[PDB]
Amino acid sequence: NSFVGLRVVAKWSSNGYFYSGKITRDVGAGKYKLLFDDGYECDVLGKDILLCDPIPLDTEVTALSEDEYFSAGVVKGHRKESGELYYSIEKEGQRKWYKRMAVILSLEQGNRLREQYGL
Amino acid sequence: NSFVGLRVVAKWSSNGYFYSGKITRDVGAGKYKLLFDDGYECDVLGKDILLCDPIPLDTEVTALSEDEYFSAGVVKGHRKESGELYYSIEKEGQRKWYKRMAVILSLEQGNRLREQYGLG
Ligand SMILES: CC(C)(C)NCCCNC(=O)c1cccc(I)c1
Repeated sequence: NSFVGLRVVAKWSSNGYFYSGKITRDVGAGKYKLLFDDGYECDVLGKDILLCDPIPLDTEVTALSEDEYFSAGVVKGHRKESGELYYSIEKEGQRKWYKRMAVILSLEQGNRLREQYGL
Repeated sequence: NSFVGLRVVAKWSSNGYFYSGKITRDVGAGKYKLLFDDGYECDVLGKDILLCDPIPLDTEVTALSEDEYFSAGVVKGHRKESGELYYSIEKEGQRKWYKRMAVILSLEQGNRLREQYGLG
């Protein structure tokens, strides 16, 4: 029906990763208003949005941690705890839990989901 | 005595909120290149930068959680675990742990620290 209200990962800047967010409006012209998990709002083109909630298992992602901006890993599990999604990210045979907000996609990583989940 | 490499919380303008980041370069004219914890890098005015690392105790902050964008609380503790900073945020007599990345400041909350920690 309508994509309003659905969670997504979307790239809002040219030099940008894909970040967890939520569609809030269909603003026409192939654009949607997005609400990122950090509270920032802006319009984003459909081609720059991946309709993923959660990011699928076996997906290569970037898991953010303090002083780590490019740590790549593979999603191997999801878990709901007190209404919050957690990702189990495998890196070098070891799995660690990350909150939804900390799991992002580089350009190359997002392009692998574009054909199946892009708008 | 330079500011490059120091962690900060810096305003975003579009919404007025201060986010956790790091000064990576002095670009002149009172501006600094800032790398936010999410990996986005841009120039920011010094008056919009708070030299807070960590955000001091008893500060009123906004603590992000899933589908929560305006939940306010008070910092009552800090904890380093595996080289990562965690904030203990009190709200309604209960405390919960948040990672550095999830603790932000609204414009009003950040203005309370401008006098003491701002780079204006
Ligand atoms: C407004 C700025 C430029 C700070 N971010 C916008 C895009 C990222 N939004 C997020 O959801 C997020 C996730 C983790 C950490 C941080 I900081 C932000």
